[PDB]
Amino acid sequence: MQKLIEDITKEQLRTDLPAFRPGDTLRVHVKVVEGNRERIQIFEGVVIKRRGGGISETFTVRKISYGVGVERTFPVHTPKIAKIEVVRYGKVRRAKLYYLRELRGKAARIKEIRR
RNA sequence: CGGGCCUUGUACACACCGCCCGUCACACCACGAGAGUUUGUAACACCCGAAGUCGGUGAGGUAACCUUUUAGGAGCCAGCCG
Ligand SMILES: [Mg+2]
Ligand SMILES: [Mg+2]
Ligand SMILES: [Mg+2]
Repeated sequence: MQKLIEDITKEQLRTDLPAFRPGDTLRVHVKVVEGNRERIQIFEGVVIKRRGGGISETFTVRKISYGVGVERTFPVHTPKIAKIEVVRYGKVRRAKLYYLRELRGKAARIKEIRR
């Protein structure tokens, strides 16, 4: 990729994010604005993908909520995320965990790493 | 044709101008059948699997106790797994 696009966008890259990879469990603290009030909704879930480069990098987290799978895809460097905290590092064998979309319950379990 | 007497059969006794059977028509009621539709009951097979007990683990943590004292150790426990 152009150094020029890299240079224009460098200022908007967040530095405060922890290293995570697909299979890690995050709590993503999302700024939310229902009404005029501002509050933090937490989205806890498995990272199922992380694609793209630089300011365009996104990640997707998946949770089962009330018996329904939910995925939220965020720009890595969105200012709408207050913070990300890694709950547990998973042991997976690939970059994209789309096979989890078809699994529920015990079949959908990811082993932890001592990282 | 009307009547009299004996006898006999009779489901007749308003007493044969008696009684009475089945369809058909009409109304109402209950019931059966009926392409189906719908509601519920008790099971069964498989999938999934909470809580909890129990059994594994426990590289993590750990007032009481043993050895010793800045300690290991025992036992305990979170978590994990069945
Ligand atoms: Mg990548
Ligand atoms: Mg005479
Ligand atoms: Mg009927």
